[PDB]
Amino acid sequence: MRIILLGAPGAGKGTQAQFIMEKYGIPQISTGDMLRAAIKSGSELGKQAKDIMDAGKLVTDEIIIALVKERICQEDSRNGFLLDGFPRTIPQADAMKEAGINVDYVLEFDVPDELIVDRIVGRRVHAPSGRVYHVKFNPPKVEGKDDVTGEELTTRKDDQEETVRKRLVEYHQMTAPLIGYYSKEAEAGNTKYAKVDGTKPVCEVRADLEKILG
Ligand SMILES: Nc1ncnc2c1ncn2[C@@H]1O[C@H](COP(=O)(O)OP(=O)(O)OP(=O)(O)OP(=O)(O)OP(=O)(O)OC[C@H]2O[C@@H](n3cnc4c(N)ncnc43)[C@H](O)[C@@H]2O)[C@@H](O)[C@H]1O
Repeated sequence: MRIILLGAPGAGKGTQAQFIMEKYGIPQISTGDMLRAAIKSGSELGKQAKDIMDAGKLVTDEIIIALVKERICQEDSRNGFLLDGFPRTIPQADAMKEAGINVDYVLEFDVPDELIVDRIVGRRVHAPSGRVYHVKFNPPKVEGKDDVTGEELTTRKDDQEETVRKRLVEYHQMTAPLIGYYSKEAEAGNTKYAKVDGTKPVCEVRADLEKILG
């Protein structure tokens, strides 16, 4: 089963990627998690990426496509995979299309800009695992601490409100057209599309996607 998650930064894609991984047993390919992993390893990728991400900009299509190609051409990607953060631009999409890769489901998380900025102030991560929490809407069971390890949570560096606002501008210019892109793909029979209300609580969003995938 091959799935793509679309939606503005903060819409809760990664939050629901976790659940979809652990309930249908397909790997999460997160471009954001891979970039943040590269910084932590201190690789060449990590060094090129850090400044771009800090500035709330998109990393070049070439680097991203190479990165995602590598991680697909690993093992256990025969049963399926879940893309989260990719594609992010039309060229990223067309590259996948031209390489002959089709997806079964394209899932869109609609959430307006207002909420997005209010959300991200409450976002907390367990940096080793990439587990994501919201202090109000999806809180850790112990304030400030990862549920699994008890390790202190941090805020992401690119989560200051200036940087967030840039990510949304980029999203509306570069990424939003992908909605049209995959609607049309769905219309031609090449995939299934579905929208959801991501403003809903995290259990109600979980529910709609059970209701959608089966
Ligand atoms: N493909 C690419 N091409 C070029 N560059 C790339 C790239 N991919 C990555 N990059 C680079 O690096 C950065 C992008 O970062 P990236 O890692 O791709 O995104 P996030 O930063 O992972 O943003 P999503 O945009 O992934 O947010 P989310 O939808 O997953 O929702 P989340 O569950 O976290 O939720 C938000 C907060 O949501 C709270 N919350 C979740 N659900 C609910 C709910 N249902 N109700 C209320 N609150 C909720 C969450 O718990 C948490 O508090 C890129 O911008 C660029 O810098």
